[PDB]
Amino acid sequence: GSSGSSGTATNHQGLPAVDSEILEMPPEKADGVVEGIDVNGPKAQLMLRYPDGKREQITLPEQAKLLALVKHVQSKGYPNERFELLTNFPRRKLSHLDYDITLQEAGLCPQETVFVQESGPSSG
Repeated sequence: GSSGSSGTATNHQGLPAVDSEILEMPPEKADGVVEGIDVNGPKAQLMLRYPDGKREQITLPEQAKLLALVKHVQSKGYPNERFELLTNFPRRKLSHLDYDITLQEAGLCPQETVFVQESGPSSG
């Protein structure tokens, strides 16, 4: 038979610190241009697909400047400078090309799937 044990210790300290709660009245805004008035003819159906997991389909003109679609996703909650718009196939990053072009040039006609992706530091 056998047995035994023991132990001990002690301590005590503390000190107050600072902190911040109230913010310095942060800014806030949300608004842009205004488009509409559809035109007579074939429209390009674009399927906006957000990364969050949600999606949204819209209809724009084939003559509509890519920017138009870009602005859409822009007002939706995705700045180009930040996020980049892609297609279904072939994989095309709606940007390099240009915006002054047409939904067609960008290659989003007639119907194409526009996916929203996160862009690095300015393109990359």
